[PDB]
Order: sequence, then structure tokens, then C-alpha cells
Amino acid sequence: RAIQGNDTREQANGERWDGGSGGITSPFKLPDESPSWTEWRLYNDETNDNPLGFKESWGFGKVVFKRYLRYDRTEASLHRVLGSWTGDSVNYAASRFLGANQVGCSYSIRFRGVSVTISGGSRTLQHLCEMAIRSKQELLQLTP
Amino acid sequence: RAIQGNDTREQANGERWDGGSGGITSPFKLPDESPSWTEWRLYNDETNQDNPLGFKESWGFGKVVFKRYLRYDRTEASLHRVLGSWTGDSVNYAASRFLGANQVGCSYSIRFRGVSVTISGGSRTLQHLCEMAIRSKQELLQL
RNA sequence: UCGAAGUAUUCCGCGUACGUU
RNA sequence: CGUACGCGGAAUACUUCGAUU
Repeated sequence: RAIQGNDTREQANGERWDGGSGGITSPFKLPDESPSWTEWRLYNDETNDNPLGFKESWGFGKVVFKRYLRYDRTEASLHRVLGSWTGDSVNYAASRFLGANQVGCSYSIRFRGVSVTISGGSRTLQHLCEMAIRSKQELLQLTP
Repeated sequence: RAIQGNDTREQANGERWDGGSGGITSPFKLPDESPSWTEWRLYNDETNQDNPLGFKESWGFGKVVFKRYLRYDRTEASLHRVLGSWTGDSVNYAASRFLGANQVGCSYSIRFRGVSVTISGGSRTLQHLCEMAIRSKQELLQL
């Protein structure tokens, strides 16, 4: 399109708050689970090992998709949140925002105050996923 | 008056080339192996499917950043030589030389085959950044 | 947790300039 | 690859404010 970046970036932002059945083609499979200001507050009577969950995001150039998924330190909750994005969902989702000119891609995830970013060129997105599902894996299993 | 580093950042910068000096405590345990501009087009005849000279990694403790480029030819004897570039105690020993009455944001980065892996986080979790950085380094260098 | 601002950094993508030519 | 900046991003650390009452 003409501008081609400003409007698509706003829809990617809004995609987070439009549940799993609203917005544009998203790289994530599961909907957002951000905690309200009140359920994140009363949860911090402990307080801020051992959060409600983690915050992850997928960025294809200027088109960034963000998520928050409540992740308890359990085997089942790990298999659940790991199904929030796969290689296919990213590739298919990136296909609608990449072109001939290589843009920057980045997957970032924060948990326990530790952030991991897997960034690279559009032509390296294939490795960014393998490295992101491997990095995401350990960060969530990072033995205290 | 809480300004400790005017300027230690540039000292950690030059530590890569002519150093470590004078006295800067570096996190890395190996000298820098950055190739020349020519050698950057000699080994690299023209990148064929890729195989680089090695990788570039950096260590940051606030605004004090250290950087190292190393050779890595995909051999196990080379993986082991580059994992000794920095360890847990080394960087921890290096981070304790740059702190303050405040939480500072540390950062490890490594680039290999057009893929970068940064592990950022407050100095309160540096112990985690290392444990996570050694796995990321090993994993990235094993694709 | 959401949104915004400043400060101090890092990293990616792209591009300019230079580098015993 | 080295240096320096330019654009657009993402991430971090400190700080400030707003978030049906």
C-alpha cells in the first residue's frame, strides 16, 4: 500500500485485545490472558518466581504482536503455553507482512525478570523460531 | 555525585583492541579474534547454507559494555574453546566492578548466522542471565 | 498488568561515510 | 569485520504520571 506500515502496526497492537477471534492474521494460536490491574495487584501481596505468567511478543518489521499467558510452574501449564505459537503459525503470519525487502524480525519473552530476544533478518526467520521455542523452553524451566 | 564512570564505558570499549588496560576487569577470558576487513573477504570468499568465521558476543553491566569476536569452525574442539571465552564466575567477578546504589540492567548478546540472542535483565538476576546465556550460546552455536 | 514520558543502554533491519585499494 | 553517525523497530535498567472507584 501507500503508507503500508502505520495502519497495519495499529491493527497488530489491537490484535492482542481482540481475543483469539478478532483482528488480523496473528502468529499466536492462543488468545491473550493479560491480568487486569486489580488481579495483578491483589496477586502482589506476596510479592513480586512467582508471577502469574510471562509476556511474549512476535515482531515482523513494524508489525508487532504481543501476548501475556498465565504460566504456572507445572508440566501441563508448560505444554499449554508452548502451544501459543508454532513454526507454521509464525511463517504463515509473517507471510502477510514480509516482502522482497528484508525487514527485522524479533521474538522476545520475559519471565522471572529475565528477558530473551531472538532477533534476525526476515530471511533468517526459520532459525529464529527453532531458537525461540528452544529459548522459551529453558527460560520457563530455568531451575531457580 | 553518583557518577562513577566518566568514563569507564570507553575503557571497556577499548579493552577489546588494546587491553585489558589500564587495569579494567574484563568478563571475557580470551583475546579478541575480530578478523581484518580483508580477511572478512578472504575466509569469506563469498558466503555459500552458511559457514561464518565465527561469532560476535558482548557483555554489558549498565553502560560498561565488553565485546569479543571469536573463530568458530563448527568443530567440537572449537565449541569448547569458545565456551571458555566467558564463564559464570568470570562475568560475576566483572559485574561486581560496575555497580551502584541502584538496580542496573545487564545484558549478554551473541550473533551467529544472522541470528542474534540477547539475554537482558537486572543485575539482581545476573545469576540467571549467565545460566541462560550459557545454554543460548551453546544452542545457537549448535545449529 | 495496561497506556504514556524522560533517563541510561543494548540488539535487529535498512542505509550513508570511512577503513595499509 | 572495524569506526561513526542516520532512519525504523524491539528489549532491558532507573524514574514520572494515568488506569469505571
